[PDB]
Amino acid sequence: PIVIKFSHVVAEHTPKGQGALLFKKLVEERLPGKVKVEVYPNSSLFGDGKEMEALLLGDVQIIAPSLAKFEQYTKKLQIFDLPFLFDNIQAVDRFQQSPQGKELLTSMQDKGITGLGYWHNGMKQLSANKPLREPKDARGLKFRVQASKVLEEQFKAVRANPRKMSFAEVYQGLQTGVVNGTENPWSNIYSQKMHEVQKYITESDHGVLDYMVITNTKFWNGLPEDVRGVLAKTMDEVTVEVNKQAEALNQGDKQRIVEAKTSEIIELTPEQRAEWRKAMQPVWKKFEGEIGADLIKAAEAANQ
Ligand SMILES: [Zn+2]
Ligand SMILES: [Zn+2]
Ligand SMILES: [Zn+2]
Ligand SMILES: [Zn+2]
Repeated sequence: PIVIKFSHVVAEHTPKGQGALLFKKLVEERLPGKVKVEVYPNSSLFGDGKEMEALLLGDVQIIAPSLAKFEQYTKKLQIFDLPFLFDNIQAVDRFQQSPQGKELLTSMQDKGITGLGYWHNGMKQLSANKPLREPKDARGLKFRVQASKVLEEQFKAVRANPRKMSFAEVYQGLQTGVVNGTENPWSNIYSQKMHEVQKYITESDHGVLDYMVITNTKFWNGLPEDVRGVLAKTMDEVTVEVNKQAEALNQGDKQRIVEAKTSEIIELTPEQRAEWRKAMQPVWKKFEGEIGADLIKAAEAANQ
């Protein structure tokens, strides 16, 4: 049978972990003995920085990186890293589903990459070992970020020192003080045990953590036409399921963090969140040229 390896960096009980397993389940039911899907979670096959290489060499067939990890391949997806760009999940989704959003699935056509869909995880929450209530609280702290120039600028704006690190390394980075804070949707905090090394988590909802499911074009377009049709439809069905349950999964993990009795969750007043927005939101200007001013204008159109 055709072997499709699906490699990723997250735990199994997460939006993407559940999505990859559902794709396996449905594909193997629908194309019995014709296609096998092998899922490799937790960087067990390929980790951050090295999965793109694997995809293009043909060592893996599907990956689903954070939208924040494509700056070396396209400058357009950086739009999803802009702090406080999207007001809510619906806006992010409306942008992703718009004609412009869909065209971004082909933004790496020249690198032999096909975009299969957007998978929603959730908005990011700040964490540290000190209460982060207002921007000045972040001053002098070292924050782990995904490998994104936008996210680096986000923290530089609040006089913090960002450090790019691969996802598998964050827990150890926090425990050893290499970094003392970070940002993550709830499910990535709980599943990587980061609450055990982060005393305070602020419900800031200050940016998006979503994925683009991608494949190798040469591989995908080389599949039998009948097989690809079923795979594409199945992936679309998985995308719907992932997206409908991501918020609920993250809420479950928020509650699991509360029940773990390791951390305190800080809620922000509208005014407090407004302070963070004023401090960080201006970073957009530094990337307008690369992203496209009109693209950013379309993103704002999604907020309504
Ligand atoms: Zn807004
Ligand atoms: Zn999202
Ligand atoms: Zn969500
Ligand atoms: Zn063919």
